[PDB]
Amino acid sequence: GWVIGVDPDIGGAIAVLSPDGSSQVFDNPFVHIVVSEVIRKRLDTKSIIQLLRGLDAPPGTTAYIEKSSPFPTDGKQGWWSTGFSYGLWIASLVASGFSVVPIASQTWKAYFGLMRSETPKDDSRQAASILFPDKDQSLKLKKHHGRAEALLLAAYGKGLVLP
Amino acid sequence: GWVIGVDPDIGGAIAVLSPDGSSQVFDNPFVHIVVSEVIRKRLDTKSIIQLLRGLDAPPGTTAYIEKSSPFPTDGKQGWWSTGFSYGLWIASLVASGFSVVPIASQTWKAYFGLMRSETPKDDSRQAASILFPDKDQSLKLKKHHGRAEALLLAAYGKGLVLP
DNA sequence: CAATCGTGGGAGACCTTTGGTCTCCCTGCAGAT
DNA sequence: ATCTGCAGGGTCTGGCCAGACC
DNA sequence: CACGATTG
Ligand SMILES: [Mn+2]
Ligand SMILES: [Mn+2]
Ligand SMILES: [Mn+2]
Ligand SMILES: [Mn+2]
Repeated sequence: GWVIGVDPDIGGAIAVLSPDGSSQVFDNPFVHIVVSEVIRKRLDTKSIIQLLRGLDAPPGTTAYIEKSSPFPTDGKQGWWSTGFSYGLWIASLVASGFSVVPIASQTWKAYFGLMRSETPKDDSRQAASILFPDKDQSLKLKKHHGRAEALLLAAYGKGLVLP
Repeated sequence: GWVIGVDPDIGGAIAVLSPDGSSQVFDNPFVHIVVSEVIRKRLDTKSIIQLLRGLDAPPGTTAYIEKSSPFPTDGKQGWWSTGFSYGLWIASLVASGFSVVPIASQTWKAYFGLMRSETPKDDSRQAASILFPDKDQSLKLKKHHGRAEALLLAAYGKGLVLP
C-alpha cells in the first residue's frame, strides 16, 4: 500500500501514498549556486536524502520516477540537468532502501487520458485534485504542476483510477 | 588520514587512501542497458552504493570528485551522461556519510604539473604509478587512466607530492 | 511571489581580481591491430 | 579484449511504423 | 525540460 512518485526536475516534487489512503507531497529541495558567474538552481542533495530518511515508507517501497527523455531541440544545459536530476534522485532513492521503477511520461499520461492536451500542466493539476482531493489546496497555483505529476506517478504505480 | 577520490565517468574509478599509506582503487560499476534500440553503458547505481558502504573509511571522510565541465563542442548526450554520472556519484557519496568536495580538473593537474601535455592520459598513469607503486600493475593499460585520475584526485586531497 | 515567453546556451582557476587569459572533461559509435 | 579515430548524436510506447512526450 | 529574461 506504500507507493512513492517522483517528478525529478527543479520544480518537481516527491509524493508518498500510504496504505490508509492518505498522501503527502513535498516540493523538490533546491539551492542557488554560482555557475559561470551567473546564478543557477540545483537540487539540494542533502535535503533530498534527509527528506527520504524521515519518510514512514518502509524499505522495499517502490519509487516511480519519470523517465529521463529530453528533447533534441533542448539545449545541452537542459540535457545535463535532466541527467543530473535523474541520477541524483535515483541514487538517493536506492540508498534510502527504495526500489526504483522508471516510468515514461507517455505511460501515465495515456493511463489518465492526458495525451495531446492543449493545457497539459493544468490538466495534471486537475486530475491529481480529483484523485487526491485533500491536496486540492496544494494544487491551485500554476507552479504546482510538479506536485501533480509526482502525485499522478504514484497514483499510476498504485493503480488508482479517475471517476 | 582517509581520503576518497572519484573519477565519475563511465570508465572512471574510485580511489580510497588509508592512514597507513595503503590504497585501493575500484573501477566504476556499470551495466549495459537499451536506449533507443542501441546498447549504452550506464553507471550501476546499486553496486556503487554497496561499494561505498563496504569501505572502511569512517563517516565524514572527504570525497574529492572531479567537477562537471563538459565542453560546448561535446554532444547533448555527453552533457547528459556527465550530469547523470555527477549526480549519481554525489548523491551516493552524501548518503553514505562522506562529505563531497568538487575539484576542477585544472586544479589537480596544475598541482601535479600535468597541464598542457600531448599525452595527458599516459602522464596521469605514470604520475599515479609513482605516487602509488603498489598500483603499478593496475595501471599498465591505456584504459586504466580512470584508475589513475581517481588516485590523483585522492592524492591531491591528501597533499601528497611527487618525488 | 507568480506567471509568461522564447530559445536551447560552458565552466573554471589563476594572473597578478575588478576583466583578461588560458585551460580542462567526456560520449557514442565504428573499425582495426 | 584493447586500442584508435572522429564527430557530437532523442527517446519512448503501443503496436518498423507512428506518434507521443520532457 | 533549462535558462535568462519580463510582466504585474
Ligand atoms: Mn516531469
Ligand atoms: Mn515536472
Ligand atoms: Mn575525469
Ligand atoms: Mn576519467
